[PDB]
Amino acid sequence: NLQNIIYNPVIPFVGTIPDQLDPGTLIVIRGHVPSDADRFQVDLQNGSSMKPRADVAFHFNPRFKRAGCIVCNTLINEKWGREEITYDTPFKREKSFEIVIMVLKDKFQVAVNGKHTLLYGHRIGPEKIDTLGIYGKVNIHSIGFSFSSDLQ
Ligand code: NA
Repeated sequence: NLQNIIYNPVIPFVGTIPDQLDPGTLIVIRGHVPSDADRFQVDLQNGSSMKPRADVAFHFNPRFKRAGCIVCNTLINEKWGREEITYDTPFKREKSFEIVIMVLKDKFQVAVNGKHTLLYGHRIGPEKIDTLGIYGKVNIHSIGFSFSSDLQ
């Protein structure tokens, strides 16, 4: 089962991820998109500073204008790289969602609402990730984690 759970956080949320992001690690984020949303993002970061801004290994950015999309990217030394855009977005204003990010050796895999959504190859070594940030127009119900070290 998921552990290290956070309930109903204030957004923006910035929290230390409780263990290393080894292959098989799961980050599970349940929430809903508010009626007025333009975009939100989930960022897996190397550090927590907002200024100068911490590197973002994996930026997962649902956008809601027109037909919507999900933009993924990486921020290194305050510069964004090439966007990878997934156009068939499952997210909808006023609807709840579950995001499951799984770390693999060479990429992240993301499923939304129980269906595979996208892959994103590592551009920063995942061992450098220590922080989860959630920003923008989104209402988070819970955040939970699964690590290979979890006891039960
Ligand atoms: Na940003």
